[PDB]
Amino acid sequence: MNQQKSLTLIVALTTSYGIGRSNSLPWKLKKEISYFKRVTSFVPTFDSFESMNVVLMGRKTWESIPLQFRPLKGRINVVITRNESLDLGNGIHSAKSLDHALELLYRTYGSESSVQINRIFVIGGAQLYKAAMDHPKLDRIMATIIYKDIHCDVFFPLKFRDKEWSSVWKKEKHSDLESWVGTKVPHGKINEDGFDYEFEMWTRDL
Ligand SMILES: NC(=O)C1=CN([C@@H]2O[C@H](COP(=O)(O)OP(=O)(O)OC[C@H]3O[C@@H](n4cnc5c(N)ncnc54)[C@H](OP(=O)(O)O)[C@@H]3O)[C@@H](O)[C@H]2O)C=CC1
Ligand SMILES: COc1ccc(OCCCCC(=O)O)cc1Cc1cnc(N)nc1N
Repeated sequence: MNQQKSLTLIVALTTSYGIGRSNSLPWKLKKEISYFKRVTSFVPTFDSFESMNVVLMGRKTWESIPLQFRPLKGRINVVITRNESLDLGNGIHSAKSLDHALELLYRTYGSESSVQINRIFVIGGAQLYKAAMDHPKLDRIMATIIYKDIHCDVFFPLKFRDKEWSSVWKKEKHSDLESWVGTKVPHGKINEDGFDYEFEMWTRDL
């Protein structure tokens, strides 16, 4: 009773797997973030009555997010931090590891719970990303590929889009992406601030 649910990772990355700069993003795409929100927030209407998704993130990402947008509304927030001092993420769940976060959720949101969990997302940190990619329940990646080798100092842990991983990670069709997400999603290349990018969904068998 601590694994009956697969994990989905969401991230925006450059063609050289760059995902961050000085504890922040070296780019600024309001539409991209709008996509992030939709994806992590969406829950089938019928289930939306008492079900919510979960966003798991590292402490650094939690701090790197503006207060005005924290905590992520309409979603259950859980911050991963290995030395459990104190947080502050208003009733915001705290966990010292990925599995510790899962167990806390399954115990905090069980059958007697008026609030049920729908989907569990991993959204923050290159460090957390490393743990997720090694986790046996991580089978899906919502990736936003940025076609620009922007200078970054932090990188994604595994080259899922490269040949060496082509037998494990596969890129789904757009139709299947919109289907999993729940609604229609912009197809093709998008140009926001001199940058070209597009949405892709990748999966691997567990
Ligand atoms: N391009 C994108 O989509 C995204 C980019 N980013 C970027 O990633 C960079 C920050 O990366 P990074 O520092 O790694 O961020 P993290 O958020 O992962 O920060 C790591 C800290 O979080 C905790 N943590 C992470 N993984 C674990 C674990 N497995 N077990 C226990 N604690 C863990 C620890 O907390 P403590 O120190 O409290 O113990 C650790 O110090 C930035 O540039 C940021 O913007 C972030 C999200 C998305
Ligand atoms: C560090 O990357 C992010 C920066 C801001 C951000 O907004 C969160 C609050 C406002 C929108 C909302 O309410 O959801 C979210 C992220 C993480 C992120 C962005 N894009 C993609 N493709 N993956 C992510 N993990």
